[PDB]
Amino acid sequence: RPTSVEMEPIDDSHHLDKILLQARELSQPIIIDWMASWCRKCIYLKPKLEKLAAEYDTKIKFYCADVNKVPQALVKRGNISKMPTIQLWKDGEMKAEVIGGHKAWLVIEEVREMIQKFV
Repeated sequence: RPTSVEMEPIDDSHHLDKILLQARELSQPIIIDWMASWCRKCIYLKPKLEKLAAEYDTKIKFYCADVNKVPQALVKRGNISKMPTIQLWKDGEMKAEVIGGHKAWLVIEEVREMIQKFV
């Protein structure tokens, strides 16, 4: 098992479609970290999300999307209004989310609670 797993960037809406089709084949959820590079809490959360991703290696794939870099159509799929927003998707749709803007460890514990409900 790795100690940290890097989040995979989502390129566009078509990539999200392929990601969700792959997740459906495996009967697994996915996590998407919707972030911005100017957002201090997003940046500080990254290493802690990568350690959490390693805990779920082979069980849940973790992705990220930079809301200023990706196409607007992809951001609309997420229905994002604040960053960081950590969403759990399963069966082709967003099932639940966590909004950051707190200390990173505490965001992770809330994300873990969300994961445990749906995995």
